Amino acid sequence: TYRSIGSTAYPTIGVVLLGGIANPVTRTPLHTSAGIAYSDSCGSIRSETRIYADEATHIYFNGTESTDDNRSVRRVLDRYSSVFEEAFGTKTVSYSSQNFGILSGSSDAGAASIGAAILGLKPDLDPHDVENDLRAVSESAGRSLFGGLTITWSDGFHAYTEKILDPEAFSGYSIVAFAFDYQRNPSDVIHQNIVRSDLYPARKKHADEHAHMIKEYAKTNDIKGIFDLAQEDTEEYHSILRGVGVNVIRENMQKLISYLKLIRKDYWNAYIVTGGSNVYVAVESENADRLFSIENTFGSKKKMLRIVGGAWHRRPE
Repeated sequence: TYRSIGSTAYPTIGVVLLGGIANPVTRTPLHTSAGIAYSDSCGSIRSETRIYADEATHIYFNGTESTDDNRSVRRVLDRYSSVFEEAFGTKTVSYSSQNFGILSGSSDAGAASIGAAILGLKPDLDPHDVENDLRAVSESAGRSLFGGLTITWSDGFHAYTEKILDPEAFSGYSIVAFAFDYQRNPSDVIHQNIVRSDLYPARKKHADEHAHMIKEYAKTNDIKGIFDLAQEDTEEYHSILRGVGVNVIRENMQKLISYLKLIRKDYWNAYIVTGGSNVYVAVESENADRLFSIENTFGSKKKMLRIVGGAWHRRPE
C-alpha cells in the first residue's frame, strides 16, 4: 500500500585504507579497514536514492537510465524482493540515484542509501546483515551506512562494521579537501594490482593493527592520534601501490603534500589520500579557515568538509 521511499547517505574517506576484495561479485574486503563519512556544513554533499513500485524495472544514475553496468544494484533489489512485495504490493521496483558534490567515496554512499531505503521499508532487518549484500554494490558501504568513524573488521570471508566514534567527537576538526584534475585509477585497478605485491600479506596484518590503535585512541577521543595514524597508513598504502604500478599521488599532489609538511611545523595538520585525485587535510577547526585560504594549491580546488553521520530515509509515500 506504499509506492515509494527516498533515502540519503554520505560519502566516505578511508582512514585505514582498503585494497583487495575476495571476489568481484560479493566484494568482501580482504582485510580490516576503517573510515569516516563526510559532507559539508549544510549536508549538501550527499547521495540520494529513490526506490519505487513500477510496471517494469528501470535503473537511473544521475538522471541517466542504464541498460547494463547495473547488475549489482539489480542483485540487491532481487534479494529483498519480499520487502518490496510487502510494502509496495509488487516485486517490480525501479531505482533512481543522484549524487551531489561528492569527491571520492560516492559508490559507498550509493550503496548505503540503498540499504537505508530497504531498512526504511522493513526496520527490523539487521543493518549488519543488509550491509553484507550492499558490499556487492560497494565494498566499503558500511562506512556510509553507519556513519561517523567506523572500523570494518574482515578476514576476507566475513566482514563486520562497527561505529567507533560519533560525528560529534570530531566537532573540533575540519577537513579541507584539495581536488586535482588527474584522471583517477578505477577501484578495481587498485584491488587487482595491490594483491600482487609481496608486501600484501604484511599489509593485511598492519591494517588490522592500525584499526586496533584507532580503537585505542577513540577511548580518549585522541582525534589527532587517529588522523596522524591515517596519514601513516596513507603513506604505506601508496608506497605499496607504486610498487605494483599504481601511482595515485601525482606530481602536483606530491607538491601540495610537501608544502603541508612545511606548515605542519606551524600548526597541526595530517593528510589522507584514498584512491582518487584528492588530498584530504585534517585540521583543528581554529585553523580551518587559515588552511582553506592558502593560495599555493598547485592547480587543485578546495572544499571545506566535516565528519557526519550515517544513512537515513524519509517516510515512505
